Amino acid sequence: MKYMITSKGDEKSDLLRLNMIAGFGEYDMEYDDVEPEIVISIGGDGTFLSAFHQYEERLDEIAFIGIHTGHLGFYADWRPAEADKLVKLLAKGEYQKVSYPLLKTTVKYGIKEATYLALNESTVKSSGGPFVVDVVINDIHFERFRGDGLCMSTPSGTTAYNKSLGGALMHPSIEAMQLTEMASINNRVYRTIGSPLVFPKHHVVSLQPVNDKDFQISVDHLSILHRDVQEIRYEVSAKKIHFARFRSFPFWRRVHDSFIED
Amino acid sequence: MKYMITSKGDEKSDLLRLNMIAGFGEYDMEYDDVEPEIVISIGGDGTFLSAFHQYEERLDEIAFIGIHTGHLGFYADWRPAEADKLVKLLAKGEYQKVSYPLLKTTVKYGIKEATYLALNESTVKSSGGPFVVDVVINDIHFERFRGDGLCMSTPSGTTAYNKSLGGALMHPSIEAMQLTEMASINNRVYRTIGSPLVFPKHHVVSLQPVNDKDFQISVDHLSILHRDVQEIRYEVSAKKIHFARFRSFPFWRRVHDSFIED
Amino acid sequence: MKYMITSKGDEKSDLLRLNMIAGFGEYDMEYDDVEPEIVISIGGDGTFLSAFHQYEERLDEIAFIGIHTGHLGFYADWRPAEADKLVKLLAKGEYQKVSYPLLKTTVKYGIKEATYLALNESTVKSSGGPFVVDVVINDIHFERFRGDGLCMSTPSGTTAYNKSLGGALMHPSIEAMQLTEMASINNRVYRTIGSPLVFPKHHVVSLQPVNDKDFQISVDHLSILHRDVQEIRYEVSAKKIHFARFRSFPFWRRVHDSFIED
Amino acid sequence: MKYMITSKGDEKSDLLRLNMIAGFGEYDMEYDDVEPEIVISIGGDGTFLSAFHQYEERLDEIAFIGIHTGHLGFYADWRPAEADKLVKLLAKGEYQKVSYPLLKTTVKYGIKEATYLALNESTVKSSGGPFVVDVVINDIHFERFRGDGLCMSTPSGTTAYNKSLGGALMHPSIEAMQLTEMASINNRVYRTIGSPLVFPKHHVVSLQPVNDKDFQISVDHLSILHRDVQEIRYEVSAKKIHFARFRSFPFWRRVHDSFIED
Ligand SMILES: C#CCCCN(CC#Cc1nc2c(N)ncnc2n1[C@@H]1O[C@H](CNC(=O)CCCN)[C@@H](O)[C@H]1O)C[C@H]1O[C@@H](n2cnc3c(N)ncnc32)[C@H](O)[C@@H]1O
Ligand SMILES: C#CCCCN(CC#Cc1nc2c(N)ncnc2n1[C@@H]1O[C@H](CNC(=O)CCCN)[C@@H](O)[C@H]1O)C[C@H]1O[C@@H](n2cnc3c(N)ncnc32)[C@H](O)[C@@H]1O
Ligand SMILES: C#CCCCN(CC#Cc1nc2c(N)ncnc2n1[C@@H]1O[C@H](CNC(=O)CCCN)[C@@H](O)[C@H]1O)C[C@H]1O[C@@H](n2cnc3c(N)ncnc32)[C@H](O)[C@@H]1O
Ligand SMILES: C#CCCCN(CC#Cc1nc2c(N)ncnc2n1[C@@H]1O[C@H](CNC(=O)CCCN)[C@@H](O)[C@H]1O)C[C@H]1O[C@@H](n2cnc3c(N)ncnc32)[C@H](O)[C@@H]1O
Repeated sequence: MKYMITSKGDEKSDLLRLNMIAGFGEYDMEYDDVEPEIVISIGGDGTFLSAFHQYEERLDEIAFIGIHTGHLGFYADWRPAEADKLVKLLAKGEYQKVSYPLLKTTVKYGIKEATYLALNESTVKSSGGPFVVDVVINDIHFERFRGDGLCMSTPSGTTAYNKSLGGALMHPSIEAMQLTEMASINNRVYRTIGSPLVFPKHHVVSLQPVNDKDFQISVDHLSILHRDVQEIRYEVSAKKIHFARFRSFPFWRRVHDSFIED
Repeated sequence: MKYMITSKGDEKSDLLRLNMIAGFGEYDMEYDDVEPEIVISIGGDGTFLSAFHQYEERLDEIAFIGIHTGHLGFYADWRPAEADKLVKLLAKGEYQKVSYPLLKTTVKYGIKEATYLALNESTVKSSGGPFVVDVVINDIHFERFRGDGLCMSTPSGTTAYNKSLGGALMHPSIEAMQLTEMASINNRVYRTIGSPLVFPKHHVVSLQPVNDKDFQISVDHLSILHRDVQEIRYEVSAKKIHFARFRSFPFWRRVHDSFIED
Repeated sequence: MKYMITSKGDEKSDLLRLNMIAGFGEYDMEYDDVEPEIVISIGGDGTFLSAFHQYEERLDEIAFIGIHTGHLGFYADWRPAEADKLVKLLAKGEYQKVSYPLLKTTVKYGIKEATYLALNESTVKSSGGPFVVDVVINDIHFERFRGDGLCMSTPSGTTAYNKSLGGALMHPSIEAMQLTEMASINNRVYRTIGSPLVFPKHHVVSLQPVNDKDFQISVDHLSILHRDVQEIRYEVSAKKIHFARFRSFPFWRRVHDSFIED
Repeated sequence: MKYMITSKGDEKSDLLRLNMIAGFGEYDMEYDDVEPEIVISIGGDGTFLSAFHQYEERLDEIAFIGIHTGHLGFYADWRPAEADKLVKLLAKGEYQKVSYPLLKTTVKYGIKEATYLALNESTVKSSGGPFVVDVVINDIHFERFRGDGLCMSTPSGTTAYNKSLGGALMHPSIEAMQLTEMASINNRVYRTIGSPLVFPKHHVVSLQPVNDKDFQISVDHLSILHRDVQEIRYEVSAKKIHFARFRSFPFWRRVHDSFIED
């Protein structure tokens, strides 16, 4: 049906995009980047993340496909050599759709609210000075965190920043989010859990300022300075990202290919 | 209905057990340690684990309750001072039952099979020499693990051995198991994922010997030498342990009380 | 001889400072904050670090003493209740001087040089985007580091930021520096050593930009944005900080009191 | 002068050994495996460790050389293709000798003493049940360790078991030993330092039993069950292993070749 193609913007990806558009012109496929049903991302995971956020208002009407022109991007299913096969299989449809969970971040201020959706993770750090927040889980005070910051990851995000922080890798069929620490301070007077925490759907993790109320909050690639923050709330989103699958590429094989050998 | 009480066996726990039996004698409660419906464990988590394995054939007919006579045992909900309140609330029933997931371990041999159920975890180490196994996830070869051993944990087990190995803490409403490494070797020629792995229901993790076929396999407290092993299979059990709850004691508050402060 | 006293600046520390000056007025002690021989720091480790950097040009003519008015500051040897004993013992001198190693950081630019001395550590992060540096040890290319940043610690600094990053704790009689990673990326294409690295005197660790040349460099509490950086060089300083000791307080007991129990 | 050659024992190493003996027969070199001055090890690091322990009584009269017939063994300096060059350079002598520190382990019993020398590390675990020891540093009680065990490493050993336990890598010019934890238990009631600890020469680390007095103690490859143990003492040895060097192969380049790329 309606489709669009985003490109990393180097010569290789731009030309691949033009060739796929040319191939799509031989089928009942309309190029439409306002209301597409298929969104093809040609580049790396950064490119794929930008495509996700470009259309995060129509996630229920869109199936995503990634082509990796560099190395194996984690959200990519195809090499550039298979683009013609992809054009052909996509045009005839009848594919499988799989869905990964997403993370909802709510930022509340004094004398307002903003919500963000993350495919990989949302992190919080301070605006320069020391980072201290109270961690509140389903309204019970769990810990006072002192350190560099905190990272809340989706399942598919667990192989990204979460992994570098010592977090566990979670299969994306698990509707959950995972909280990892960035360089926590632990001594006689300061104490955190240390371990990563995995939360199910409907659990709410709230960060509440102790002194400083300015924070640098990242959502996937995007990092914003937020001022006069009263609370940051994390929960598994009700929204999901949908992928168009045309063949078996299991998550654990994807992990193996990216970290063990390929 | 029918109940029984296990004791750690020190004077404190034995006397508490006798007093609870005396109190139960004032209600329509029959002591029966062959087919109980309530199993009370008075002691620590070691005592509770022994009670679980004492009745792992009737897990669907039993609700467990733990009283901690030492520190806060993780599976314990009551201090000894509340035993009389527990006797009274139990006798009148109408309580809530909550269920935690369990781990199934299957051990196959050459020229046979044995299955085990774990509330905390199942671990594998070698019989002395080097430990090398191929890790196979849903029939795809994921990695060749070299090191001290491997640990597969239930959700409620994530706060136990799993935590000491760097694993994530998982809420027990998540039907999953978590695989953590014990001192993996990683250099130019040997490579493991490093990170803990969290698997959903119906995923099968199989360990297959490379050279030596003798392994020391632990299931909760119980450790056995297994010889001529062809495979060790891990999967989330279809069976669940049921707890009798009489008041709110959230898992994350339980974690806070055990590791942060109480 | 000549002495001065720095205060954290709260009422408790200011009054303690005034009382010690009054007590010192009964001995042959001159208050001189231009060329002191004893520098007393009343506050926490932040206060002590500021005193160190206030006089880092006269480190060979100064013995430092710390009084902790909050909790046990790691560089502190005295509680406020012993200030009168300290005044008396200091006035009569004949004490022991012990010396801890320091870290030298050299920052080179295009179309210039700046050097800094650290008592705790020096860290490097990027100016916002991705952090990528080549790590060069004694002129051999060791690794290309991708991640959040890097931390180079002194021995006495190993209990500070270094500890939160998984670094080892080193006794300060060892003339060394320790390099720890902040959230390194490790996959099929990107590879770091992972482990902390401990370097002896005369080894030089050089960080060289790969793309972006702007970095945020911290030295103890002080963090500066450096632009147009060609190289960051780390080596154990030839300079040392000298402490006035009046009684045994072993480093490992200091570690025990701060992290295990007191 | 006098030399001997140990072989891994496969065909490749045995034949290389015979060829080197044949080449040595053309110089003033005598084969003597009772009082050699050069000890050549042909195999892996396991082979080299056995050669070290074969002659640990004459460490001051011996310079070691390793040839790796498998991958790059860490104590190996030569590939088999350079054996003829090695024979020639060795025969004419005038080489450089470098020395690495060693670890002394003393095991005391009730109603006796045994000492062991380690090139890599010495570890302690329990005889099956729980492992609990009091850690005493220079006669001050530092911590009560509960967990799987403890590992004390030499500098050159830091790239071996120590690395897999999260320990730091230390340059061998530093006369030190490093203590790392194996799966320590840390909760409200049990507390260890967590971090690796690096000790200088003359510091003594003593492990003292709390309940069970039987331990499995490993020294490099060799693991023995020790019964009725009163104390295990660790200190940097006064003895050193000497290597014959014929060219520059820096330790950090050795680390790079083994863990980053070669
Ligand atoms: C940074 C940056 C600039 C690029 C934008 N990227 C895109 C991505 C991605 C992504 N999602 C996943 C995933 N789902 N599974 C597995 N792998 C994944 N990746 C891969 O990780 C790398 C990300 N970029 C870099 O490391 C920058 C290179 C420095 N020369 C690339 O190789 C991706 O192919 C944003 C993502 O960055 C992640 N990120 C940030 N800081 C770190 C860090 N310290 N360690 C590890 N990841 C980190 C974070 O989660 C964010 O969303
Ligand atoms: C060992 C042993 C002998 C005692 C038998 N225990 C009973 C239990 C338990 C248990 N389940 C949980 C849980 N669900 N949540 C949170 N906490 C939990 N615990 C608590 O952990 C301790 C277990 N025992 C010891 O550490 C022995 C003491 C040494 N002086 C106790 O404090 C328990 O109150 C068996 C369990 O041992 C665990 N275990 C074994 N080795 C380690 C290790 N190295 N680190 C951490 N745990 C370890 C493992 O998972 C096993 O099932
Ligand atoms: C930050 C900050 C503001 C305060 C300035 N401080 C002073 C100090 C110190 C210091 N030197 C040592 C030492 N030698 N031994 C053992 N302990 C030590 N400390 C103690 O660590 C804490 C430092 N400050 C904080 O954590 C801020 C509180 C947040 N509400 C205090 O308790 C000190 O009593 C500067 C030092 O910060 C260290 N620092 C920074 N970020 C982290 C982090 N993520 N984790 C751990 N330490 C960190 C770093 O190395 C720097 O030099
Ligand atoms: C085990 C075993 C049987 C072999 C005997 N080896 C010889 C050696 C060595 C050695 N010294 C160093 C060093 N100095 N620098 C860097 N690398 C080094 N190595 C290398 O590490 C490996 C050791 N063997 C194995 O891993 C067995 C293979 C399993 N299929 C080999 O690749 C060596 O080329 C004894 C040494 O084992 C080390 N060891 C034991 N358990 C672990 C573990 N869990 N993780 C990491 N190392 C471990 C320990 O320190 C001991 O001394």
